[PDB]
Amino acid sequence: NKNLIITIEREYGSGGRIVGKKLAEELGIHFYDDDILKLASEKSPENLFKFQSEVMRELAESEPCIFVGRAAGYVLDQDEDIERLIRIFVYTDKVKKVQRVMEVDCIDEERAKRRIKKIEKERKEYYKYFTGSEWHSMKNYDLPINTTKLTLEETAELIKAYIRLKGFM
Amino acid sequence: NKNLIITIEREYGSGGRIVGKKLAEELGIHFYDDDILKLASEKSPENLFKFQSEVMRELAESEPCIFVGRAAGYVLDQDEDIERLIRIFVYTDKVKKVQRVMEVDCIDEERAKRRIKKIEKERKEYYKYFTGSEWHSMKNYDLPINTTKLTLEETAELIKAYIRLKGFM
Ligand SMILES: [Cl-]
Ligand SMILES: [Cl-]
Repeated sequence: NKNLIITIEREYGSGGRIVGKKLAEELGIHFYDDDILKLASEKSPENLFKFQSEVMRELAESEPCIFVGRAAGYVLDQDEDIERLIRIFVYTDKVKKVQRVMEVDCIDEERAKRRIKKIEKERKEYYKYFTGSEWHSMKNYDLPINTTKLTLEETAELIKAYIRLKGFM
Repeated sequence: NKNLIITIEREYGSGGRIVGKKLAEELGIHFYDDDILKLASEKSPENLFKFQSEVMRELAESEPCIFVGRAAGYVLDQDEDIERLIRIFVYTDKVKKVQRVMEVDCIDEERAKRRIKKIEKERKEYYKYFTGSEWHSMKNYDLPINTTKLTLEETAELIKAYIRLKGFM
Protein backbone atom coordinates (compact mmCIF):
# COMPACT_ATOMS: atom_id res chain seq x y z
CA ASN A 1 0.00 0.00 0.00
CA LYS A 2 1.94 3.05 1.33
CA ASN A 3 5.48 1.89 0.33
CA LEU A 4 7.31 3.50 -2.55
CA ILE A 5 8.47 0.90 -5.04
CA ILE A 6 10.77 1.71 -7.89
CA THR A 7 11.59 -0.68 -10.65
CA ILE A 8 14.50 0.03 -13.03
CA GLU A 9 15.07 -2.12 -16.04
CA ARG A 10 17.61 -1.15 -18.61
CA GLU A 11 19.83 -1.52 -21.63
CA TYR A 12 23.16 -3.18 -20.85
CA GLY A 13 25.71 -0.33 -20.84
CA SER A 14 23.26 2.32 -19.56
CA GLY A 15 24.28 2.08 -15.92
CA GLY A 16 20.70 1.47 -14.89
CA ARG A 17 21.89 -0.74 -12.02
CA ILE A 18 24.40 1.87 -10.78
CA VAL A 19 21.67 4.50 -10.97
CA GLY A 20 19.53 2.12 -8.87
CA LYS A 21 22.33 1.75 -6.30
CA LYS A 22 23.01 5.48 -5.93
CA LEU A 23 19.31 6.05 -5.59
CA ALA A 24 18.80 3.31 -2.96
CA GLU A 25 21.53 4.89 -0.80
CA GLU A 26 20.53 8.54 -1.12
CA LEU A 27 16.98 7.50 -0.21
CA GLY A 28 17.81 4.76 2.32
CA ILE A 29 15.66 2.21 0.41
CA HIS A 30 16.61 -1.48 0.32
CA PHE A 31 18.00 -2.65 -3.03
CA TYR A 32 17.42 -5.91 -4.91
CA ASP A 33 19.06 -6.73 -8.27
CA ASP A 34 19.53 -9.60 -10.77
CA ASP A 35 22.10 -11.47 -8.60
CA ILE A 36 20.37 -10.91 -5.28
CA LEU A 37 17.04 -11.93 -6.88
CA LYS A 38 18.86 -14.93 -8.46
CA LEU A 39 20.47 -16.12 -5.18
CA ALA A 40 17.05 -15.34 -3.65
CA SER A 41 15.44 -18.02 -5.88
CA GLU A 42 17.62 -20.61 -4.13
CA LYS A 43 16.32 -19.53 -0.70
CA SER A 44 11.21 -25.91 -13.42
CA PRO A 45 12.24 -22.40 -14.67
CA GLU A 46 8.49 -21.50 -14.59
CA ASN A 47 8.66 -22.43 -10.91
CA LEU A 48 11.83 -20.35 -10.50
CA PHE A 49 9.92 -17.38 -11.95
CA LYS A 50 6.73 -17.97 -9.95
CA PHE A 51 8.89 -18.22 -6.83
CA GLN A 52 10.76 -15.02 -7.74
CA SER A 53 7.53 -13.09 -8.31
CA GLU A 54 6.03 -14.06 -4.95
CA VAL A 55 9.27 -12.90 -3.33
CA MET A 56 9.15 -9.57 -5.14
CA ARG A 57 5.57 -8.90 -4.05
CA GLU A 58 6.36 -9.82 -0.47
CA LEU A 59 9.22 -7.35 -0.13
CA ALA A 60 7.11 -4.58 -1.70
CA GLU A 61 4.21 -5.41 0.66
CA SER A 62 6.49 -4.92 3.65
CA GLU A 63 9.12 -2.31 2.67
CA PRO A 64 9.83 0.52 0.31
CA CYS A 65 12.55 -0.60 -2.13
CA ILE A 66 14.25 -0.50 -5.53
CA PHE A 67 14.23 -3.52 -7.86
CA VAL A 68 16.59 -3.80 -10.82
CA GLY A 69 15.99 -6.11 -13.81
CA ARG A 70 14.22 -9.38 -14.51
CA ALA A 71 10.83 -7.97 -15.61
CA ALA A 72 10.24 -6.44 -12.18
CA GLY A 73 8.14 -3.65 -13.66
CA TYR A 74 5.74 -6.09 -15.27
CA VAL A 75 5.49 -8.27 -12.21
CA LEU A 76 4.64 -5.46 -9.84
CA ASP A 77 2.29 -3.78 -12.28
CA GLN A 78 0.19 -6.92 -11.80
CA ASP A 79 0.05 -6.51 -8.09
CA GLU A 80 -3.13 -4.42 -7.56
CA ASP A 81 -2.25 -3.91 -3.89
CA ILE A 82 0.82 -1.76 -4.77
CA GLU A 83 0.10 1.95 -4.96
CA ARG A 84 3.39 3.75 -5.41
CA LEU A 85 5.07 1.86 -8.22
CA ILE A 86 7.31 3.85 -10.57
CA ARG A 87 8.65 1.98 -13.52
CA ILE A 88 11.82 3.20 -15.25
CA PHE A 89 13.61 2.01 -18.34
CA VAL A 90 17.12 3.33 -18.81
CA TYR A 91 18.38 3.44 -22.37
CA THR A 92 21.32 4.93 -24.26
CA ASP A 93 23.04 5.19 -27.61
CA LYS A 94 25.12 2.31 -28.79
CA VAL A 95 28.10 4.71 -28.96
CA LYS A 96 27.88 5.60 -25.27
CA LYS A 97 27.02 2.04 -24.19
CA VAL A 98 30.01 0.54 -26.07
CA GLN A 99 32.27 2.98 -24.20
CA ARG A 100 30.84 2.19 -20.82
CA VAL A 101 31.05 -1.60 -21.39
CA MET A 102 34.55 -1.28 -22.76
CA GLU A 103 35.65 0.46 -19.64
CA VAL A 104 33.58 -1.29 -16.97
CA ASP A 105 34.20 -4.80 -18.29
CA CYS A 106 37.67 -4.12 -19.76
CA ILE A 107 36.98 -5.62 -23.12
CA ASP A 108 37.57 -4.21 -26.58
CA GLU A 109 35.16 -2.49 -29.02
CA GLU A 110 34.17 -5.73 -30.88
CA ARG A 111 33.80 -7.76 -27.76
CA ALA A 112 31.79 -4.93 -26.16
CA LYS A 113 29.38 -4.79 -29.07
CA ARG A 114 28.84 -8.51 -28.98
CA ARG A 115 28.21 -8.42 -25.21
CA ILE A 116 25.57 -5.69 -25.46
CA LYS A 117 23.71 -7.64 -28.19
CA LYS A 118 23.87 -10.74 -26.00
CA ILE A 119 22.75 -9.44 -22.60
CA GLU A 120 20.04 -7.37 -24.25
CA LYS A 121 18.89 -10.52 -26.09
CA GLU A 122 18.78 -12.30 -22.73
CA ARG A 123 16.79 -9.60 -21.06
CA LYS A 124 14.35 -9.29 -23.96
CA GLU A 125 13.77 -13.03 -24.26
CA TYR A 126 13.46 -13.47 -20.51
CA TYR A 127 10.78 -10.80 -20.47
CA LYS A 128 8.99 -12.15 -23.53
CA TYR A 129 9.04 -15.67 -22.16
CA PHE A 130 7.59 -14.77 -18.80
CA THR A 131 5.40 -11.68 -19.16
CA GLY A 132 4.38 -12.36 -22.75
CA SER A 133 4.87 -8.65 -23.25
CA GLU A 134 7.89 -6.75 -24.69
CA TRP A 135 10.84 -5.60 -22.58
CA HIS A 136 11.75 -2.72 -24.89
CA SER A 137 8.25 -1.26 -25.18
CA MET A 138 7.23 2.17 -23.78
CA LYS A 139 3.80 0.95 -22.64
CA ASN A 140 5.57 -1.13 -19.97
CA TYR A 141 7.01 1.86 -18.06
CA ASP A 142 6.15 5.21 -16.51
CA LEU A 143 9.37 6.82 -17.46
CA PRO A 144 11.93 5.81 -19.98
CA ILE A 145 15.05 7.96 -19.69
CA ASN A 146 17.46 8.56 -22.54
CA THR A 147 20.86 8.95 -20.83
CA THR A 148 22.70 9.55 -24.05
CA LYS A 149 23.28 13.11 -22.80
CA LEU A 150 22.93 12.60 -19.02
CA THR A 151 25.31 11.72 -16.22
CA LEU A 152 24.06 8.88 -14.04
CA GLU A 153 23.63 11.53 -11.38
CA GLU A 154 21.42 13.79 -13.47
CA THR A 155 19.48 10.60 -14.25
CA ALA A 156 19.15 9.74 -10.57
CA GLU A 157 17.87 13.32 -9.90
CA LEU A 158 15.31 13.10 -12.67
CA ILE A 159 13.92 10.06 -10.88
CA LYS A 160 13.87 12.12 -7.73
CA ALA A 161 12.30 15.04 -9.50
CA TYR A 162 9.65 12.45 -10.33
CA ILE A 163 9.10 10.82 -6.89
CA ARG A 164 8.65 14.38 -5.61
CA LEU A 165 6.01 15.48 -8.22
CA LYS A 166 3.95 12.40 -7.39
CA GLY A 167 4.05 13.55 -3.79
CA PHE A 168 5.83 10.37 -2.72
CA MET A 169 8.51 12.36 -0.88
CA ASN B 1 20.42 30.48 -30.43
CA LYS B 2 20.27 29.82 -26.73
CA ASN B 3 16.49 29.66 -27.40
CA LEU B 4 14.63 26.91 -25.58
CA ILE B 5 12.95 24.64 -28.07
CA ILE B 6 10.57 21.86 -27.02
CA THR B 7 9.03 19.37 -29.48
CA ILE B 8 6.18 17.11 -28.46
CA GLU B 9 5.12 14.09 -30.44
CA ARG B 10 2.46 11.70 -29.30
CA GLU B 11 0.00 8.90 -29.68
CA TYR B 12 -3.46 10.01 -30.80
CA GLY B 13 -5.57 10.43 -27.65
CA SER B 14 -2.65 11.05 -25.34
CA GLY B 15 -3.22 14.83 -24.94
CA GLY B 16 0.25 15.63 -26.21
CA ARG B 17 -1.21 18.89 -27.54
CA ILE B 18 -2.93 19.61 -24.20
CA VAL B 19 0.42 19.27 -22.44
CA GLY B 20 2.00 21.36 -25.21
CA LYS B 21 -0.42 24.21 -24.51
CA LYS B 22 -0.09 24.28 -20.70
CA LEU B 23 3.67 24.57 -21.07
CA ALA B 24 3.25 27.20 -23.79
CA GLU B 25 1.17 29.32 -21.36
CA GLU B 26 2.99 28.29 -18.17
CA LEU B 27 6.35 29.31 -19.65
CA GLY B 28 5.39 32.41 -21.67
CA ILE B 29 6.55 30.68 -24.85
CA HIS B 30 4.87 30.47 -28.30
CA PHE B 31 3.07 27.27 -29.39
CA TYR B 32 2.71 25.56 -32.85
CA ASP B 33 0.68 22.48 -33.85
CA ASP B 34 0.06 20.30 -36.99
CA ASP B 35 -2.86 22.40 -38.14
CA ILE B 36 -1.09 25.78 -37.83
CA LEU B 37 1.88 24.16 -39.57
CA LYS B 38 -0.54 22.61 -42.13
CA LEU B 39 -2.16 25.96 -42.99
CA ALA B 40 1.37 27.36 -42.80
CA SER B 41 2.98 25.42 -45.67
CA GLU B 42 0.27 26.16 -48.28
CA LYS B 43 1.07 29.88 -48.99
CA SER B 44 4.13 17.68 -54.02
CA PRO B 45 3.29 15.90 -50.77
CA GLU B 46 7.09 16.04 -50.63
CA ASN B 47 7.94 19.65 -51.57
CA LEU B 48 5.31 20.36 -48.85
CA PHE B 49 7.58 18.80 -46.20
CA LYS B 50 10.78 20.62 -47.16
CA PHE B 51 8.85 23.90 -46.96
CA GLN B 52 7.24 23.23 -43.58
CA SER B 53 10.63 22.22 -42.16
CA GLU B 54 12.16 25.61 -43.03
CA VAL B 55 9.38 27.49 -41.30
CA MET B 56 10.00 25.54 -38.05
CA ARG B 57 13.73 26.35 -38.12
CA GLU B 58 12.97 30.01 -38.76
CA LEU B 59 10.44 30.07 -35.97
CA ALA B 60 12.93 28.30 -33.70
CA GLU B 61 15.63 30.72 -34.76
CA SER B 62 13.55 33.84 -34.18
CA GLU B 63 12.22 32.81 -30.75
CA PRO B 64 11.74 30.11 -28.06
CA CYS B 65 8.74 27.90 -28.92
CA ILE B 66 6.91 24.57 -28.53
CA PHE B 67 6.12 22.37 -31.53
CA VAL B 68 3.46 19.67 -31.35
CA GLY B 69 3.42 16.93 -33.97
CA ARG B 70 4.66 15.68 -37.30
CA ALA B 71 8.32 14.59 -36.88
CA ALA B 72 9.11 17.88 -35.14
CA GLY B 73 11.78 16.18 -33.04
CA TYR B 74 13.67 14.78 -36.05
CA VAL B 75 13.34 18.03 -38.00
CA LEU B 76 14.38 20.60 -35.36
CA ASP B 77 17.23 18.16 -34.60
CA GLN B 78 18.85 18.75 -37.99
CA ASP B 79 19.08 22.49 -37.38
CA GLU B 80 22.71 22.75 -36.25
CA ASP B 81 22.01 26.25 -34.90
CA ILE B 82 19.50 25.11 -32.29
CA GLU B 83 21.47 24.63 -29.11
CA ARG B 84 18.67 23.80 -26.71
CA LEU B 85 16.30 21.17 -27.94
CA ILE B 86 14.11 18.85 -25.90
CA ARG B 87 12.32 16.02 -27.59
CA ILE B 88 9.39 14.42 -25.90
CA PHE B 89 7.06 11.61 -26.72
CA VAL B 90 3.74 11.62 -24.91
CA TYR B 91 1.92 8.31 -24.66
CA THR B 92 -0.62 6.53 -22.58
CA ASP B 93 -2.26 3.21 -21.88
CA LYS B 94 -4.93 1.96 -24.29
CA VAL B 95 -7.99 2.63 -22.02
CA LYS B 96 -7.14 6.15 -21.37
CA LYS B 97 -6.75 7.19 -25.03
CA VAL B 98 -9.93 5.42 -25.97
CA GLN B 99 -11.75 7.50 -23.35
CA ARG B 100 -10.05 10.60 -24.57
CA VAL B 101 -10.87 10.04 -28.30
CA MET B 102 -14.59 9.25 -27.47
CA GLU B 103 -15.04 12.30 -25.25
CA VAL B 104 -13.15 14.68 -27.48
CA ASP B 105 -14.42 13.53 -30.86
CA CYS B 106 -17.82 12.63 -29.42
CA ILE B 107 -17.84 9.12 -30.94
CA ASP B 108 -18.13 5.40 -30.01
CA GLU B 109 -15.65 3.02 -28.57
CA GLU B 110 -15.64 1.12 -31.87
CA ARG B 111 -15.08 4.28 -33.92
CA ALA B 112 -12.61 5.53 -31.31
CA LYS B 113 -10.47 2.38 -31.51
CA ARG B 114 -10.71 2.57 -35.32
CA ARG B 115 -9.78 6.24 -35.55
CA ILE B 116 -6.79 5.59 -33.27
CA LYS B 117 -5.60 2.80 -35.60
CA LYS B 118 -6.07 5.09 -38.54
CA ILE B 119 -4.30 8.21 -37.23
CA GLU B 120 -1.34 6.32 -35.75
CA LYS B 121 -0.76 4.37 -38.96
CA GLU B 122 -0.65 7.73 -40.76
CA ARG B 123 1.92 8.85 -38.23
CA LYS B 124 4.23 5.79 -38.60
CA GLU B 125 4.24 5.94 -42.36
CA TYR B 126 4.65 9.70 -42.33
CA TYR B 127 7.60 9.43 -39.96
CA LYS B 128 9.45 6.61 -41.71
CA TYR B 129 8.86 8.24 -45.02
CA PHE B 130 10.49 11.53 -44.03
CA THR B 131 13.16 10.40 -41.53
CA GLY B 132 13.97 6.82 -42.48
CA SER B 133 13.41 6.14 -38.82
CA GLU B 134 10.58 4.75 -36.67
CA TRP B 135 7.89 6.96 -35.11
CA HIS B 136 7.16 5.26 -31.83
CA SER B 137 10.88 4.73 -31.04
CA MET B 138 12.75 5.69 -27.81
CA LYS B 139 16.16 6.49 -29.27
CA ASN B 140 14.58 9.37 -31.25
CA TYR B 141 13.53 11.30 -28.13
CA ASP B 142 15.09 12.73 -25.00
CA LEU B 143 12.11 11.99 -22.76
CA PRO B 144 9.19 9.69 -23.44
CA ILE B 145 6.42 10.36 -20.92
CA ASN B 146 3.65 7.99 -19.94
CA THR B 147 0.73 10.13 -18.79
CA THR B 148 -1.36 7.16 -17.65
CA LYS B 149 -0.81 8.19 -13.98
CA LEU B 150 0.09 11.84 -14.34
CA THR B 151 -2.28 14.67 -13.73
CA LEU B 152 -1.74 17.46 -16.29
CA GLU B 153 0.14 19.65 -13.83
CA GLU B 154 2.30 16.71 -12.84
CA THR B 155 3.20 16.26 -16.52
CA ALA B 156 4.02 19.88 -17.16
CA GLU B 157 6.01 19.93 -13.94
CA LEU B 158 8.05 16.87 -14.97
CA ILE B 159 8.92 18.54 -18.29
CA LYS B 160 10.14 21.60 -16.36
CA ALA B 161 12.12 19.46 -13.90
CA TYR B 162 13.83 18.24 -17.06
CA ILE B 163 14.50 21.70 -18.46
CA ARG B 164 16.03 22.61 -15.10
CA LEU B 165 18.28 19.58 -15.13
CA LYS B 166 19.42 20.42 -18.64
CA GLY B 167 20.09 23.88 -17.28
CA PHE B 168 17.89 25.36 -19.96
CA MET B 169 15.95 27.47 -17.44
CL1 LIG C 1 16.56 -5.15 -17.37
CL1 LIG D 1 3.23 12.93 -33.43
